[PDB]
Amino acid sequence: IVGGYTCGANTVPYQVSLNSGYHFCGGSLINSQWVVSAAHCYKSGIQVRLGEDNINVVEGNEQFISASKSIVHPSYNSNTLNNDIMLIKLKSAASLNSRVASISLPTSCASAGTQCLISGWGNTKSSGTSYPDVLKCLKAPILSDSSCKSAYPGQITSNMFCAGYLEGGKDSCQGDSGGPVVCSGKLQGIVSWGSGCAQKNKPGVYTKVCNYVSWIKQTIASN
Ligand SMILES: COc1cc(C)c(S(=O)(=O)N[C@@H](CC(=O)O)C(=O)N[C@H](Cc2ccc(C(=N)N)cc2)C(=O)N2CCCCC2)c(C)c1C
Ligand SMILES: [Ca+2]
Repeated sequence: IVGGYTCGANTVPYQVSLNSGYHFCGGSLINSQWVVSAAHCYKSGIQVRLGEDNINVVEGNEQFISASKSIVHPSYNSNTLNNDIMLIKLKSAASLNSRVASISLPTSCASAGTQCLISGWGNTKSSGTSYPDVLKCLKAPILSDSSCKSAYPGQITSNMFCAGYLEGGKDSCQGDSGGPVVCSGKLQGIVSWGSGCAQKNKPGVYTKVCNYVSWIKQTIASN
């Protein structure tokens, strides 16, 4: 997260860290046994880490649970990043408490102008590299489809939305992939892609979760 602030230990209870020997992506806990992330975060041998703040220190509120199954959206296109969403099932159910809680799926799509909370352990520099060990947060509004399409000519599909600042300086970044974008207490987006990080006129592009609620519900119900 570039231009954000330190969330604070366990203030974002639904945030998960996907670990394969190291943190490679973020994700959101939607229920005791399912995690939603970006399809571009797909990898084998994923261990889901919950209750994390400092990912390099055991602080006492963590739950490390291996994934039993990963399901990448049936129409995921790795070249256009369209349908960049994936579901991960845990081998065992997480113990839900105040520090490890699930985020609700939306019943409707958030409109432009809505303020959202984005979080992750990704790079904090727009030029250069510096990964934080503790969770970073960023408040950012959803941009209109027009400004989004104008910033990214011919790349925005109906399954994507822009959020951030056209001025640049604040944005999600490498390592935040798969992370949550919460608006009105619901999971509305998934950190997907962008032209670099925090670049002027190049806001973050997020997977529009409200379009996948049916697929998510159906999948969970049969797996
Ligand atoms: C389809 O292939 C693509 C697509 C894009 C748009 C890019 S990019 O412009 O460099 N943008 C990168 C930026 C970067 O890697 O630093 C990106 O979107 N990366 C995301 C991570 C990310 C997400 C959001 C933001 C942001 N809000 N600005 C920045 C970075 C990523 O890891 N993947 C996996 C690899 C494929 C691209 C997406 C690249 C290199 C490839 C190969
Ligand atoms: Ca830790």
